[PDB]
Amino acid sequence: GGPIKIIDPEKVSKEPDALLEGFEWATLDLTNETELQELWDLLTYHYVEDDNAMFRFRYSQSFLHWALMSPGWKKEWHVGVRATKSRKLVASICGVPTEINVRNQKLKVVEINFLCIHKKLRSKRLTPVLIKEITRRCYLNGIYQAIYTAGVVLPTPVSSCRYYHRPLDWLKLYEVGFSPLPAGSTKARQITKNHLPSTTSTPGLRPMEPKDIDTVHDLLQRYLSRFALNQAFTREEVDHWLVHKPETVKEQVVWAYVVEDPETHKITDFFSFYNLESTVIQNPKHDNVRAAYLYYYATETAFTNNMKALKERLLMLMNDALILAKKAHFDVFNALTLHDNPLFLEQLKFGAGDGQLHFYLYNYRTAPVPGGVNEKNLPDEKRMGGVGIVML
Ligand SMILES: CCCCCCCCCCCCCC(=O)SCCNC(=O)CCNC(=O)[C@H](O)C(C)(C)COP(=O)(O)OP(=O)(O)OC[C@H]1O[C@@H](n2cnc3c(N)ncnc32)[C@H](O)[C@@H]1OP(=O)(O)O
Ligand SMILES: Cc1ncccc1COc1c(Cl)cc(-c2ccnc(N3CCNCC3)c2)cc1Cl
Repeated sequence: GGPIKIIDPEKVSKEPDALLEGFEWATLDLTNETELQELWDLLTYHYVEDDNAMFRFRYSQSFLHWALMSPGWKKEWHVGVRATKSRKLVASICGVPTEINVRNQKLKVVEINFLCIHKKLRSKRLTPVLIKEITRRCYLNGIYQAIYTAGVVLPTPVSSCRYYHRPLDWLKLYEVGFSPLPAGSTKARQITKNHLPSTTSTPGLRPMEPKDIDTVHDLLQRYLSRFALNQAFTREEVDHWLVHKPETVKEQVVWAYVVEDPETHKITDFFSFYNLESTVIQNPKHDNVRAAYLYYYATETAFTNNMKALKERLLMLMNDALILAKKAHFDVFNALTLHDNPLFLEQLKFGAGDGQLHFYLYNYRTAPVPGGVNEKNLPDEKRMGGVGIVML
């Protein structure tokens, strides 16, 4: 396990490659609100859909601000293509820097995201061109490896994880065609199945505060060390990725909650989730699915390696996260089979999803890592330990 090739810094081109006639390269400045608007305009109509063209991801402008201007960010890695005459933004590809651990080798990488071509420009082989240009921009800045996820199979996947969905407002989900009504059942019976308590159960549960950063940083790092592939968080990354700033962010995107032990007052667990809507492409009575996605978490209980005790602790914590998300008006709680999630998905009534996320490394070779599923693509507790990075 190691890099595939060494990039010769002396030979990185200062000029980008040629584009389709009528189009030109443009760095995006997402500090300019009109440019953030442009990116949002493009993703809102042209980003990731299911196969039935029912749903499209609808990242908010707030989410994009948050996802793309994280610690160590560079505008140079926010790449646009525009039409030369009208100036219209027609494609994008983006990165932000982070460090990852790949089987206890630490690597400086770009996370690549928000690859997007306007529907009218599809099937013209612009993707490889986008990919080559961001690669060039990264090489110039001293970064030679990447990580990304996609829902399509490409060469040499590192892992593969299945999406799971816990209805919070079952009837909303049923009405937009997201959740089916099985079959021998009724609306009343699905609502009953999905009922949650009105209050949380874990003692000392409260929202995270800025004062919690150093302890959450420590516990998260220890927790994530238990996975072959994981994100190697810095303290700035804990602040950015976990601690909502209501002063400065009007439309909250991240929620995080800690458990302050009632006896010792040390934080013993935490969990977090983020706000990511999908647009309901063509439905009478609703227009959006308001999803919360489980993000990072950690529990002291993990380090006993009592798998029994770990499941019990995660059942309570995750049910609390469901309750908190319902309380914040989310329709669905979404999670993948990564981390230790196969311990709690099926019992907390998450339904298996159609979507799958495939994980890839650029210019780094490593053995595959388990992604929390077996050969039937069902959660498996003996197939965890592999993926400990959640990309947005
Ligand atoms: C050191 C630093 C390096 C940094 C770079 C690391 C690599 C990063 C790589 C990317 C990380 C992205 C992470 C995310 O953001 S994943 C999300 C991607 N976005 C969407 O799904 C939004 C909706 N779709 C679109 O906007 C377009 O359909 C896209 C742009 C996806 C393809 O446009 P189009 O449909 O018009 O295709 P084409 O004719 O231009 O080109 C076809 C070629 O493109 C290859 N392809 C298709 N889909 C993907 C895909 N998701 N990852 C990598 N490659 C992909 C494809 O196999 C074919 O290759 P080949 O037939 O020649 O083999
Ligand atoms: C509810 C919904 N909203 C928008 C699109 C698709 C769906 C249905 O369930 C999913 C979900 Cl939630 C996600 C995906 C998916 C698959 C592969 N890549 C992605 N993206 C690229 C990586 N970031 C997440 C978006 C999404 C695919 C499906 Cl089928």
